Amino acid sequence: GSVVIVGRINLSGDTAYAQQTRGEEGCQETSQTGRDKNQVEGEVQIVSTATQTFLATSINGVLWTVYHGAGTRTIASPKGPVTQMYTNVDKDLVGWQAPQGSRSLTPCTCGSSDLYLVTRHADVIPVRRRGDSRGSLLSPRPISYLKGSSGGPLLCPAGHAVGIFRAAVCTRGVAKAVDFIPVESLET
Ligand SMILES: C=C[C@@H]1C[C@]1(NC(=O)[C@@H]1C[C@@H](Oc2nccc3cc(OC)ccc23)CN1C(=O)[C@@H](NC(=O)OC(C)(C)C)C(C)(C)C)C(=O)NS(=O)(=O)C1CC1
Ligand SMILES: [Zn+2]
Repeated sequence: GSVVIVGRINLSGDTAYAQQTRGEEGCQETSQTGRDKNQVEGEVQIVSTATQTFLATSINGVLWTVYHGAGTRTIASPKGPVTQMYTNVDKDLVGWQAPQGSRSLTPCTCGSSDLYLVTRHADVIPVRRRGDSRGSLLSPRPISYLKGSSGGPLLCPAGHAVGIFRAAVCTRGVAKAVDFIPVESLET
């Protein structure tokens, strides 16, 4: 089946919030047909297959997410299932042409090390960047709370895209840091 948009994380106001646009059955039906006519908007989508839910983020006109979420699946669209335009399984990165109605986050030109991770729960978590693909959590979270948030953006103070959340750094059974795909690698 296809990956289906089932919600979004709205980042337009000073406070992020999640919006659900499809329920469980609708998700499963839409995955099977690959036909999705729902209006798209915003930069961060909540996406789901029959068995996994995670995030997708539009940057550079491409809707990006993680391979360990989407596999090589098509995404449901107004015209039926659409094949991936980008697939790098080793980087854990896939992408489709962004849906009409979506907006892309602008890649960060700040070089800021003060980052913010956007989760599927709309928790925007402070993160200190340490390297090209790593930053430390500045507020404690369990691995379990971050699960389902892969594919979500790391933002800089200005709301620019710094990276895509790929994996959590687990130390002594809790989330200590995040591993992310740098926006510089999201080349079209
Ligand atoms: C808590 C949340 C994290 C963000 C989240 N990602 C994970 O669960 C990821 C998935 C898997 O990693 C990787 N797979 C494939 C290729 C990879 C290529 C890489 O690089 C090219 C690096 C990692 C890779 C294991 N993993 C970890 O994060 C693991 N961490 C990990 O591997 O950390 C390293 C990378 C520092 C070793 C962990 C924490 C399970 C032990 C998530 O929410 N997923 S999800 O639930 O949405 C789900 C799609 C449905
Ligand atoms: Zn910036």
